[PDB]
Amino acid sequence: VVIGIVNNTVYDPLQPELDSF
Amino acid sequence: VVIGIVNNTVYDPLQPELDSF
Ligand SMILES: *[C@@H]1O[C@H](CO)[C@@H](O[C@@H]2O[C@H](CO)[C@@H](O)[C@H](O)[C@H]2NC(C)=O)[C@H](O)[C@H]1NC(C)=O
Ligand SMILES: *[C@@H]1O[C@H](CO)[C@@H](O[C@@H]2O[C@H](CO)[C@@H](O)[C@H](O)[C@H]2NC(C)=O)[C@H](O)[C@H]1NC(C)=O
Ligand SMILES: *[C@@H]1O[C@H](CO)[C@@H](O)[C@H](O)[C@H]1NC(C)=O
Ligand SMILES: *[C@@H]1O[C@H](CO)[C@@H](O)[C@H](O)[C@H]1NC(C)=O
Repeated sequence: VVIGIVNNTVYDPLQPELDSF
Repeated sequence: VVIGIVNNTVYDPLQPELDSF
């Protein structure tokens, strides 16, 4: 729906702390 | 860089939710 939206990664800070746990 | 900064612990709430799993 958003006119002009762009693709980028969004960093989830939880994911690596689960990955290291 | 901060004039007058003080040392204290900062509680991360996710760390114990991992540690208690
Ligand atoms: C942003 O990402 C989406 C998803 O990868 C891209 O959408 C695809 O575009 C191609 C054509 O270039 C289509 O054949 C695919 O079917 C599309 N995927 C989906 C899920 O619809 C989109 O093109 C990307 N935007 C830019 C500017 O690169
Ligand atoms: C806040 O903590 C830092 C350490 O994290 C203290 O810095 C040390 O200070 C001593 C002298 O008191 C130096 O010999 C060390 O080299 C310092 N450590 C580092 C890593 O630079 C700092 O003094 C503390 N602040 C207060 C007001 O106690
Ligand atoms: C800016 O203009 C281009 C065409 O010149 C258009 O394809 C694009 O969607 C527009 N971007 C935004 C953010 O409106
Ligand atoms: C207040 O003054 C003391 C010295 O009297 C100094 O060490 C400290 O950095 C100062 N704190 C601030 C917030 O300016």
